[PDB]
Amino acid sequence: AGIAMKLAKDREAAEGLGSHERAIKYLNQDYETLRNECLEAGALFQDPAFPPVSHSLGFKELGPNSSKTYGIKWKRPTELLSNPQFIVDGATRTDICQGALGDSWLLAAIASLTLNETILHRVVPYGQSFQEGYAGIFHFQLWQFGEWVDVVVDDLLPTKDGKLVFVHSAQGNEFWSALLEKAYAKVNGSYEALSGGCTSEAFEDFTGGVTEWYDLQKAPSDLYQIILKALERGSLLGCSINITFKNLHAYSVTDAKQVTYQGQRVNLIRMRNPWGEVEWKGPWSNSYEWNKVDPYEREQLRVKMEDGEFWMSFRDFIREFTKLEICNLTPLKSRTLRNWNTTFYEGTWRRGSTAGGCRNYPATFWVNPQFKIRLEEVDDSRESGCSFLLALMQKDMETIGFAVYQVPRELVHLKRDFFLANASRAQSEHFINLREVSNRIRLPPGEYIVVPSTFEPNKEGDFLLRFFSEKKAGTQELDDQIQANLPSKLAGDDMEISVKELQTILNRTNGFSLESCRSMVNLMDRNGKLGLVEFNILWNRIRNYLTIFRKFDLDKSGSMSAYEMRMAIEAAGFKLPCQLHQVIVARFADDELIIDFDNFVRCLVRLEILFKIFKQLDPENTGTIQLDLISWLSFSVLMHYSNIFVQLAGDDMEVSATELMNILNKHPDLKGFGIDTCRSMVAVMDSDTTGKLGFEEFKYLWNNIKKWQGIYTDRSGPGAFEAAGFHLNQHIYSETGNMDFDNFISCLVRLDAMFRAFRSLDKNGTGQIQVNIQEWLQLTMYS
Repeated sequence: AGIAMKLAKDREAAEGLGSHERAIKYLNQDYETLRNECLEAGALFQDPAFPPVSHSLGFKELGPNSSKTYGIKWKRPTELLSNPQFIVDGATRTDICQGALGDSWLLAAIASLTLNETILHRVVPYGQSFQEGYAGIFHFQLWQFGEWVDVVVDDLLPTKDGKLVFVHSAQGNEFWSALLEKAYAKVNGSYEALSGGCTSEAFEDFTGGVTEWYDLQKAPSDLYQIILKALERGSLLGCSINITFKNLHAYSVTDAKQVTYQGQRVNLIRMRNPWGEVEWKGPWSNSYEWNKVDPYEREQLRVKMEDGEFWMSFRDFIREFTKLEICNLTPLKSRTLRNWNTTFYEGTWRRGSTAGGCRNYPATFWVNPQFKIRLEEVDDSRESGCSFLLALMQKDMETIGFAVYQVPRELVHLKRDFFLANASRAQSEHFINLREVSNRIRLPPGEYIVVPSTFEPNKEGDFLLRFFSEKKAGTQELDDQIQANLPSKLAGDDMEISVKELQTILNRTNGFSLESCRSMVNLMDRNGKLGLVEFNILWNRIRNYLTIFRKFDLDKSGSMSAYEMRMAIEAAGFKLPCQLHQVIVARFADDELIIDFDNFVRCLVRLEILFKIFKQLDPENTGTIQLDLISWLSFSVLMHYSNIFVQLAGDDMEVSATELMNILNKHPDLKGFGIDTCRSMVAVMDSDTTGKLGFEEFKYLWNNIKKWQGIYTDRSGPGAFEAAGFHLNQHIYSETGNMDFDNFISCLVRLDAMFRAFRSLDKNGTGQIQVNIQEWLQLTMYS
């Protein structure tokens, strides 16, 4: 909880988890184990997570009451098929068929899956039956925002009259698809969840590929050579007509062919209806044809297929409105045609740091992250190649789009200067209000920079940008290296000595505060007391800093836009990656995305103390550093959807330090609580880097305060610690014996936090964790 249950997915992830080879366990349920726990108990499985109740079916228009949805009676296939087939292929046609109270679109992804065998069990694994090893549980595998997930589900099915009122087989009763959708309907939420899907989306979710598209009649004068070049890579191309020729869902192009016919060109293209009927009144129209002058040679080359021949010519434009292609990731891995080189990058946009907006907001456009593309060899005339597809998905979503500029010669992190100064070469055609926006793009050989984002700023988001090219292309993140430069009336209570309370001396306006205080007190040296001789080395530290905040504070405001911290930080000496800039502002910045001299220096001071550690705990400079539990413990001390009940003004989550100091801090029994505190609790239990806390993560924190609350005073203002969870061995530390609720409760929150951090990281109970500057910066900063 925090960045640490977010540092682990990274380490895992970059180690397979998330791959088709290694899916993720949706809801932490497992098919084999479920299956056996059924097997060894006499029970058919019942899906706890996606219960066959009534909400699963939706929420309005199709969940509760809605006659639409009435009288549904959930049943299993084995409960209506003397001997069910889950799947039994080698099939040619497909008898598939929409929902009878289902929406057709999806039909078409599902059907276009059974033409390729290898693709289909990639989403539908072998091993399953309604006989051999039954039990009442099937699993599937789906692409979701770039990670592959193993989804299970139970064979129950939404029904009426004993007939399935969703997707299904028409004569031939098989049921694989009939459960694919269940599972699909499941990882979204409900079956309305999928009302107004989108075919393309489907497809990418049953393959982990990208879907490019064109307006056929509107087509690029290069459509035929894209059609080709995709086909020679096993891409999934299908074609659609949106409301003699075709008076009549799918049809896909499976092939493509240049024949000589009367001493000219002619380009044919070979289509196919997965549901088998040709119906196309002819073999090459009535017109231009098959058997007619057209030498078998340059005509055997045609005939090679079935259930959906058609061999239509490229005025396959006048018949057919669009054409979506799903180009595959290298793994049909088999020296089947050509490859498709690939690379993906997971990214985010946060308020007041990386969420810049587009170019047309030059004040920010430059804080969006960056990603460099390097195009070397050119395509196999538009002059010289070096082409690629660029696709940018967002994990009532936001308008997104992108644009791509060309590197000056730098073979880091382009500042604002760069973009008010150079021109955009390539960009997405429009910005849009929908999942993933992509375009094909052709550019000379060069090093280009690529900048994704939303249209307006301050819209927070996660995205996956992707690159697929016909020829090898280097790709990487474009960001900065963790950089840090330098690798009197003391009113003493006796001699040398000045404890903290320095918040006296270092004071219109507010100043310092015991936490800045204490951190500056800490840089000092490792009692708690400073003195008058090295409160010199310090003084200037401040005034220097002070000479900074002013540079961005013209308007003597106090304040300072988060957006610009990045450059301040760097004035001061530190150069950190966008991720680190994103932690800075989620912890110190305010709700207007401002930062004042206090929250200013602190973070500047902090960072100063953390390098200094990482610089000590590592002599032989090897990049990493060493923490067993016992150090860690210190060093880590210096107008829709009810879902799931809060009180939250119709805004789903959104608890901020602000909201978190408006509730807690609210009677006799001695309950103050403060922004600072509040702030820091929020970090630690946030693992999103948004500055806020979710329903679950507020739930987990709340049940402790509420349990910690009686925790043990003799109706006044004790290791109530072990008493609570934490049994401690050695120490304790910071009037007489105090600790008050404000401290006690907030103490119990960081000890709990950092203890969980520990485990997460040190998953094999090895007993010591270990991390580079980066994962170490993340953790101590953010808190």
